[PDB]
Amino acid sequence: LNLVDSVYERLLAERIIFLGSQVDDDIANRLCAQILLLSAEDPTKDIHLYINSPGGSISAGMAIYDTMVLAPCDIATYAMGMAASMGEFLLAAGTKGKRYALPHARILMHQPLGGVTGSAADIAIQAEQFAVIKKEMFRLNAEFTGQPIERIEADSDRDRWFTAQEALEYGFVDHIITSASVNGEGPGAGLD
Amino acid sequence: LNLVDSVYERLLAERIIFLGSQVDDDIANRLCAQILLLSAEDPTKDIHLYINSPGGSISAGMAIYDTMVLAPCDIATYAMGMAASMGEFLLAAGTKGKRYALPHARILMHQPLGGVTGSAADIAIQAEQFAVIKKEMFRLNAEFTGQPIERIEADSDRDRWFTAQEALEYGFVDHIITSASVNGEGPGAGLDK
Amino acid sequence: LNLVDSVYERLLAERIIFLGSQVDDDIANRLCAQILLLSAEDPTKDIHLYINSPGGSISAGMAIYDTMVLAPCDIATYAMGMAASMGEFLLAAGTKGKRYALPHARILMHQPLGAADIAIQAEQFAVIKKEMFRLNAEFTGQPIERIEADSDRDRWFTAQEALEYGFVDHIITSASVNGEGPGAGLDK
Amino acid sequence: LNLVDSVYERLLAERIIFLGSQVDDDIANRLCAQILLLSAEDPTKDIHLYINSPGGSISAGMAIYDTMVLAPCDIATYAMGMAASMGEFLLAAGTKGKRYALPHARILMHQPLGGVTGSAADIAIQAEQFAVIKKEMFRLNAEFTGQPIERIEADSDRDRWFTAQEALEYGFVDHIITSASVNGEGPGAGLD
Amino acid sequence: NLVDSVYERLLAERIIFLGSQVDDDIANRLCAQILLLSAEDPTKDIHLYINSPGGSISAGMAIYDTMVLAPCDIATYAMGMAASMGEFLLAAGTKGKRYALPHARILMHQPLGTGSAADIAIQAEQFAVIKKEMFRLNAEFTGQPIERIEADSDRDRWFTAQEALEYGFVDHIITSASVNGEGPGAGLDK
Amino acid sequence: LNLVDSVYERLLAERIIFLGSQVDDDIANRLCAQILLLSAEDPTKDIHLYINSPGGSISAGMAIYDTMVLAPCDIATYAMGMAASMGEFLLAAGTKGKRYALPHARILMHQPLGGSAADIAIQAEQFAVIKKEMFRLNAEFTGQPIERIEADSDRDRWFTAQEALEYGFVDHIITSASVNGEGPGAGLDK
Amino acid sequence: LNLVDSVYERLLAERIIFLGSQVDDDIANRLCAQILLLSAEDPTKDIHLYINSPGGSISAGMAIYDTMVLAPCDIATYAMGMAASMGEFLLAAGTKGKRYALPHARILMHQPLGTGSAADIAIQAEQFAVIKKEMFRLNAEFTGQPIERIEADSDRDRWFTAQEALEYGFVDHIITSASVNGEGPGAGLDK
Amino acid sequence: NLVDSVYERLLAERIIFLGSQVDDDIANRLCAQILLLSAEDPTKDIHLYINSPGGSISAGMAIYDTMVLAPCDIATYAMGMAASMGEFLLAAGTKGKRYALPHARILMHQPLGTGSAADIAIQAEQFAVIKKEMFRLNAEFTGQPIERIEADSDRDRWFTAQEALEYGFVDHIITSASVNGEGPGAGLDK
Amino acid sequence: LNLVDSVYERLLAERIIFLGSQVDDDIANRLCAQILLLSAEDPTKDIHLYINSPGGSISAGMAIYDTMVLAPCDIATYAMGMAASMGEFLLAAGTKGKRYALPHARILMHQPLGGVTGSAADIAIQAEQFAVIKKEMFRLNAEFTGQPIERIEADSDRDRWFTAQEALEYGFVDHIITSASVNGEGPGAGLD
Amino acid sequence: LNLVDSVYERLLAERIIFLGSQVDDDIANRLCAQILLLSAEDPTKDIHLYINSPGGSISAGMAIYDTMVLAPCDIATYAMGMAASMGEFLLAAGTKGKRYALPHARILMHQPLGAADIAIQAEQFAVIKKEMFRLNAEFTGQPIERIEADSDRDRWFTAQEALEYGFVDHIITSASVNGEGPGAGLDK
Repeated sequence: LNLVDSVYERLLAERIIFLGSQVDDDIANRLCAQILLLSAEDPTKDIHLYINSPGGSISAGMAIYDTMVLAPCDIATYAMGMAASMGEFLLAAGTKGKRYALPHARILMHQPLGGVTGSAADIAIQAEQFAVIKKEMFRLNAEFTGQPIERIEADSDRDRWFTAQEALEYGFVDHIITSASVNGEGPGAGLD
Repeated sequence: LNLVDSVYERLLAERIIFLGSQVDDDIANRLCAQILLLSAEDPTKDIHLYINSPGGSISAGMAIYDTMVLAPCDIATYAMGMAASMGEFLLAAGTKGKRYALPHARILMHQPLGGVTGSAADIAIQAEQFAVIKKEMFRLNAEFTGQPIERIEADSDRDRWFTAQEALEYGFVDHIITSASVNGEGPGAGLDK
Repeated sequence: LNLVDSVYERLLAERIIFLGSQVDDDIANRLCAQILLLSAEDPTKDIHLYINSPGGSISAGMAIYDTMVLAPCDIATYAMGMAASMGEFLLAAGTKGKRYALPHARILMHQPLGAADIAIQAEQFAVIKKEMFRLNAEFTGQPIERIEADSDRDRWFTAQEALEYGFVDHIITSASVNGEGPGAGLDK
Repeated sequence: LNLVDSVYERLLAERIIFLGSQVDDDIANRLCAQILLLSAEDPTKDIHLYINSPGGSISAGMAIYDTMVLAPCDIATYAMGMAASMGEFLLAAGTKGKRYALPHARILMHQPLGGVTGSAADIAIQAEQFAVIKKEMFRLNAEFTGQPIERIEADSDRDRWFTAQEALEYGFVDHIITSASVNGEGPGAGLD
Repeated sequence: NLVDSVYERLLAERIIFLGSQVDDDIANRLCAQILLLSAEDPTKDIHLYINSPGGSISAGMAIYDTMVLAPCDIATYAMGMAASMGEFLLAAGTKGKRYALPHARILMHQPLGTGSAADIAIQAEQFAVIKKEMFRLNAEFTGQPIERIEADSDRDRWFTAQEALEYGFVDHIITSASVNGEGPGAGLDK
Repeated sequence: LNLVDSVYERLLAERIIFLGSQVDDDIANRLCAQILLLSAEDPTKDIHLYINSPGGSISAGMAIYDTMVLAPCDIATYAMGMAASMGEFLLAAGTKGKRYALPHARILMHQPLGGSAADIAIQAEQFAVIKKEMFRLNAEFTGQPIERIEADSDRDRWFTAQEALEYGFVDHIITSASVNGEGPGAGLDK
Repeated sequence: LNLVDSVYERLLAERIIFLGSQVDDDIANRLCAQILLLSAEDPTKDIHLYINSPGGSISAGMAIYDTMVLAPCDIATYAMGMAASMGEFLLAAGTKGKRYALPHARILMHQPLGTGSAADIAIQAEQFAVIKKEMFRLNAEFTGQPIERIEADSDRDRWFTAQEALEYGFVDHIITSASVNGEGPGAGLDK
Repeated sequence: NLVDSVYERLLAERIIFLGSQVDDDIANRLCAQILLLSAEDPTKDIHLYINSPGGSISAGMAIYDTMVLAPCDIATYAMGMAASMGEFLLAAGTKGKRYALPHARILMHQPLGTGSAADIAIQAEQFAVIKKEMFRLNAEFTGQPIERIEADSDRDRWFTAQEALEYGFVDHIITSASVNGEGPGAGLDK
Repeated sequence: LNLVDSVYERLLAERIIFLGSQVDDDIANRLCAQILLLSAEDPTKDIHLYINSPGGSISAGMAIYDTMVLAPCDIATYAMGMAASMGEFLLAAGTKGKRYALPHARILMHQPLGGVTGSAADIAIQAEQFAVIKKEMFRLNAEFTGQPIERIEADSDRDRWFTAQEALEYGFVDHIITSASVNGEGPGAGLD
Repeated sequence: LNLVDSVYERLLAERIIFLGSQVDDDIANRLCAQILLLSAEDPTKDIHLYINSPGGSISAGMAIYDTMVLAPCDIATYAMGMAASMGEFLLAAGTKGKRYALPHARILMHQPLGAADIAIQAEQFAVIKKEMFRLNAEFTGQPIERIEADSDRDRWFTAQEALEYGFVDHIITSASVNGEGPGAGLDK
C-alpha cells in the first residue's frame, strides 16, 4: 500500500516481476512466491522478469531458477540495468527467444558466494555443496549461452563483463530491445 | 498488506503455504495457524507446503508436524531450495505420494536444537524432554523415508546432505518435479486450480 | 499508505510521475516500475515526468533512460525546480517536442564521479559516462566536446537559456486545458 | 492512513491544502503534487492553501510557486498562524483578490537559505544560482505587494514583520477574514 | 490504530478532542479538523472536549482563529484539566455553549516565549503582541477586567468548576448529558 | 583507575577482596585472578573475602571454590550483606574457624537450575555431577546431613546471622573488628 | 588500567597468564603476545597458563600452540574450571609433566566446526581439513591415545572429570592445594 | 588497557605485532611503530610477528615502504596466517630473517580495489599501478617468475610452512626460539 | 594514553608528526598545535611531517600551512603513502630541499572543498572567500613546484596524479627516499 | 588524556591557548578557566591566544572577553585561520600592539542571532549585542555605525584588509626567536 509496493503489486497484475536488488534468501522467497502466484492465476500467459541486480548467492539464485522452470508459463527476461552473477544467470535462463537486453545493460559473470552458510554444518559440508552447485551453474550457463563449459568457467574466474552488444554476441540474450512493439511486429516486452 | 505479505495472502487463497525461514516458536505458530485456517476453509482440498528453510528446533518442528497430521486434508510438500534439519523433517512428513523436490533443491540432515530451553524447569527436565523428542524425530524420519532408524541417526550425526535426485533415492520425497503440469498428466504443484 | 504516497498513487492515475530527489538505485527501480506500469496500462497515452532533482548516479539514471526508450508511449518531461546532472539528462531525454521547463526552473550540467575489482567498475563507469555525453549531445544538438567542456565546469542554465541550448522545447507558464497548448498532464 | 493523514486527505476532497511546516525539498514535492492532483481533478475550481509556516528555502518555495502558476485554477491563500520567509512569499503569491489573513496571523519577511547546496557543483556555481533566485524572489515579492524592490530588500534585511492589519496595508494579502460566509456575502474560505 | 479509529468515529459525531499540550503539531491537527467539520456541514455545532495542561500562545491563537473562522458554533467542554491555552480555548467557545464537568479544573497561566530565522528581538516583539491580545480576549470571554486577567494569570490562579462558572470561563456545569431535551446534549444526542 | 577501582586495588594491598555481585563467569575469572595474585604475592598471609552476593551459577562458583582450595593461604570469609546460593556456598567454604557473619547478614540456600558447544544432554550430565558435589560439599562445610542440605536448598531456606551460625555456615558473628588482638581483626589490623 | 586489567597485568609479573574465555583471533593475539613478552623477560622461567575456556577455533588455538612451542620456557597448564575444545587442546599441549587439573575441572573434547579469508569456501575448507587432522594428530600425541580414539571421542563430545581426564592423558596430576614447601606442585604460587 | 599494555611492553623488546586486517588505520599504527623503533635505535633488528588475513594493497605498500625506509633489519615471523598483503609483508622481511612457525599458513591473493575525491577512473589507474608493483616485488622476494606470482595469486594458492619455505616466502621454519646461540632468537633472547 | 596515542606522543619526542587522515578543522587544530609545541620546545631543530592523507578542505590546509611558515624551524615533509588534494599541498609546502617521497607514494592534485560553510554568513560571502583562497592555493602550488599557474589549475581540474618519480619531476618533492641514512650520507628522515 | 589533550596541556605550559571551534558555553568555560589559571601561575607574563573559530554565541564570547580584561597580564591574539563573529571580536580584543594575523587568515564581521520568558532573554541579548558593537568600534577605531552596517552584511577581510580596518596591529609571517619581533609564544 505504500507507493513502491503498490506499483509492484499493480505490475504483478500485468504479469511483470522485478528483480531490483541483490539476490539473497529473502529476495528468492519473494520472487519465488510471485512466480507461483502468477502461474496459479494464469499458467498459459508469459511472465516478464525485469532484472537490475548487482549479484546474489548461488543458493538463492538456483531457487528462483527452479521456480522459473516449475512455472508452466514462458518467462521473458530483460536486462534493465545490471545483470551480475546470479542476475546474469537468471537473465540467461529466460525462455529461449524471449531473453532481452536494454541497450545500456551490463552483464557480469562472476563466481558468487554459495549462500550455503545458513545451516550449521561444518565448512567441509558447506564446501561440498558449494562445489556441486557452482559446477551446475557453469553447466547451465553453458547450455543457456551455447558456450563451452570451459569458456564459461574461465570467463567467470576472471569476472568477464559484457556490454549489451557483447552479451548478445556471447549468447546471454536473444535480442537487444530498444523500444517495445505494440502493433505486433516485434517484442511487446509485456506492454501488450 | 505490504507487498510480500500481500503475495503470501493471495497464495493462501490458492492453498499454497510457504516455509521460508528457520523454524522457531514464532514460525511454528505462524505455520500451524495457516494449516488450521486452510483446513477449516475446506477440509477436502490439498494444502501445498513449499519449503526453503535452513533448519529449526525439534520442539517447534514437532508442533507443525502434529498440526499437519491433525489437518484432515492432504499436505503436499515441495523442496523449493533448501530443506535442512526440521525443514527436511517436515518435507518428508508430507502426504506420501505427494512429496516433491525441485531439481536443484538440497536436503540436509542435522541433529537440531531441542527448543526446550524456554521452560522454567531445570536443565535436567529440559534434557529429559530433549532425549524423548530427539529419539521420536529419528523414529519418524525412519518411517517417512523407509531407512533404518540407526542409519537416520548416523547420517543426521554427520550432517549428510543430498541433491534432489539423492533425496528421492534415500526416501525423503516421492518425485522430482521439473515443470508443473496444467494438463492432468502429472502433478500440478498447486498451480492448476 | 500515508498521505504523500496516496497523492502520488492518485497522480499515477493521471499518468503523472515524479522524480523529486537524488537519483539512486531505489529511485531508478521505482521510476522504471512506474513507466512499465503506465505503458502496460495504455501504451498510446503520454506519460508526464516531472523533475525536481539535484542529480545522482549515472548507472541508475541510464536505467531510467533505457526504460523511457522502451516505453511505447511518448514521455513528456517537465523541469519543475532543479534538473541537475542525471536530472538534466532525463529532462533532455523526453520525447522531442514534449520537453518543458517551468519559468524559474534551473538546469545544471555535471560530470558525476564514479563484486569485481575496481578496474571492472571503472570500465563500466567509462562506457556509461561516454554514453551520457554522446546522448546529451544528441538531445541538445550540441557538439559532444561542448557537452564535455560545459559539464566539466558545472555550467547551469535558466529556463530560457536551457531552451536556447536545447535541453527543452518550450517554456510552460500555465497549463492549457481546452487543448491547444501543453496540458502538462492536467487536462484529462 | 493514520488520523492526521486521513483528515488531510478528506480536506483534499474539499480542495483544501495545508502548508504547516518549514519549506524544504520534501515539503515542496508534497505541495507540488497536491496542487497538480487538484488541478487534474477539476481545473475550474479554486484551490485553498492554508499556511502556518516558519520559513523555507528559496529554491523549494520557487518550485511551489511555479506549480501554483502552472495550475489552471486559482489558488486562494490563507495566513492561518505564521507566514514567514518563503511562507510569506507563497501567501503573497496567491491569486490576487484571494489572499487572506486570519485576524491574529503574523507575516514575517526574511532573506532565507537558497537551498542550492544539494548539487555536486562548486560553491561558486551554487552562489551564482543563489544570487539569481534571491533577486527574483525580491522582484516577485515587489510585484505581489506593489512595493518598490528597494523597500522589499531593505525590509527583508531587517526581518520586518507584520500583524494581519499591517500585512493588509503593505500588500501581502487582500483581506482579513474573521468568519467564513455561508451565502455569497463574503469569502467562503473553501468551507462553502 | 484503535485510538485513531475512535477519534475518527467521534469526528463523524462532530466531536473533537484536545487531550494534550498545545503545540504547533496539535494546532495543525485541530485546525484541520475544524475546517473539515465546517466544510462537511457549516450549520451544525462542533463539540470540542478539552483535557489539556497548556501550550504555546502562538499555537493556541491559530486554533482560536480557526474556531472563529468556522461558521458553526463551537461548544466547549472542560473534561479534566483546562490550563493556560487550554483554558483560553475553553472560554473561547460559543457563549452559552461553554461547559465544565463537575470535577474539571481550570488554570490561568502566562506561557513563556521561536521557529523563525529572525533574531530573538523580533521573536520577543511577536510574543509581546500576542500575549497582550491573549489577555484582552480572556477579559472579553470572561467579562473580567484585563487587569484582573493579568494579575490572576501571573499567580497561576486555578478554579474548581463552580469557581470557573462564577468567574466567567464557562456558562454551565454539565453533570449528565440530557437526551431528555431538557438540557445540553453534549454532542451525544444525535 | 576510576575511584571505585582504585579503592578495590588499594584494598587488595590489605589482602581484602570483594564478592559484591552475582557469580557469573566474568566474576569468577576476576575473583580467581585476585586469589592467585594474593597467593603468589604472599602464600603465608590470610586472604579476606567479603561477600554481598545474591547468587550465581554452580559452574562459576565451583571454579572460585577450587581456587580457594588451591590457595596455600587461609581464606577468611565475611557475610557482609547477603550470601545467597553460590554466595552462601563460598562463605561456608572459608577456612574453618575464619568464617564470619556481620550481625544483619542474611544467608540463603538455593538450587540453581542450570554455554558449551555440546548438546543439552551433555550439559545436563555435567550439571547433575556438579550439583551433587555442591550438596556434598555444603554438607561437609556445615556438618549437616546431605539430605538436609538438599531439602533446605529445595525450599530456599534462609537464615539470620545467628541462625546461620547455628546451622554451620559460619564460625562466628563479628560485630566490631578488634585492633588490640582481642578477637578477629577482619583484615583491618595490618 | 581498570581493576580487572590491573590484576591480570600484576599476574603477568608472576608469570601467570589466564585463558578465561572462548578462543578466537583476538584472544589468540592477546595470549600469543603475553607468551612472547614473558619469554623475552626471562626465557629460563616457567609460564603458568590457567585455563577456564568453553572452546575456540582451531586456527586461533593452533597459533597459541605454535607460540607455546616457540617459547624457550616450559609452559605449565592448569584446568581451572572448564577446558573444552581448543581449551582442552591447549591444556594437553602443556609441557609434559606440568599439566594439571583442579579437582572439579571438566575437560570436554569437541570437533570445532567451520573464514576471515579472502579466498573462496573451497580454499578455506582445504585449510580446515589440514589443520583439523593435525589437531587430531597432536591431541593423540599429547594424550597417548590413538588418533582414531581421539577422532571418535571428539565426534561425540566426550567429557571428563578431573580424574577421568588424568586417566585419559590430558593432564599429569590433579592439584588440590598448591605446595609452597616443595612437597608437590607449586602451581606458580610458591615463587 | 591490558592488551595495549602488553603491546607497549613488547615494543620495548623491539617486537611489533600485525594481528589483524591491513587497512589505513593499521598502516598508520604499524608505520608509526617502525619509525619509533628506528629512531630509538637504528642499529637493532625489529621483529615483526604476523597473523593477518589480508588487507588493501595501498595500506600494505605504505607499511612496506616504511620497512624499507627503516635503517634496521626487520625480521618477519608468520605466526598463524599470512594472507594477501600479510604474505607480502612477511616475504618483504630482511632476507635471511624471514621465518614461519610450523603450523603457519601463507596464502596468495589479489585484493580487489578509494579515499580520493577523484573519479573512479583515477582510482583504478592507481590500483593498476600498485597491483603490478605488488606482483613484481613478490617475484623479487620469492625468486619466482612474475607470471607464476600472478597465476598463483589469482587462484588463491596457499602454502603450509614447508611449502612456503620451498616457494621462497620465508628462509627458515622456526620451531623453538634458541637462547642457545645455535639458531634464531625470535627477538626473545635479549 | 592508549597504545596508538602513546606511540604518537613518543614520536613527538623525536620531532616526528603524522598527518594520516583527511584534513578537516579538527585535524588542522591538532596539526597546528603540534607544530607550535615542537617550535616552542626547540626552534632550531627540524620538524618531520609524515603524510598519508586522502585530501582535505582548503581552509583547514591553509591554516596548517601558515603555521608551518610561522614555525621558525624547517619542516621536512615525507609522502608516506598518499598525498592528495591539500595533502599534496602540505607535502609540496615543506621546506624546499627537504620534501621527500617514499618510492611507492602517490601524489594527487585536486580542487577540493573550501571548508568555508561553517560560518553564519551568506553563501555569497562564503563563495567570495572560496574564490580567493582557491586562487591562492593555485598560486602557492605553482610557487612550490615551479610550474606555471595555468598548468597547476588545468592539472588540478583533471585530478592529475603522479608516482613518486613523476612527482619528483613535476616539482612536489625534492628527492625520493628509499632507506634512511645513519651517518650524514643522505637524509636521516628524522630517525637520526 | 588522549594525544590531542596532552598537546594542548603542554602548550598551556608555554602560555599558549587555542580557540579552535565555535564559541559556546562549554568553550567559554574552558577558555576562561585557562586564562584564570595562566594569570594565577604568573600575572606578569603574556598569554598567547590563537584563534581559528567560525563564530559563536555573543554571551559566551562576552564572558571570555571579560576574563581577558580581568587577567592582569597582556593577552596577545593570533588569527590563525578564521576569526569570524565572536572570533573576530576576541581577536580584536587583544592587548593593543599585540594583535596579530597570519598572512592567509580571514576576519569576518557578523551579527549573531539571539528560565525567564522570551522577553527577558531578548532584553539581555540586546545589551550584550549593543556592547559588542560599541567595543568592536573601540578595538578598531571605526565609527559604531560602520561596525553595525559592516556586521549587517557579513563584511570579511584578508589579513592586510583586517590590519587596515584595525582588527589587528601587525601581520606575522614567521616567529622571531632572538627577541626583536613577535615571538608568538614560541621563543621561551
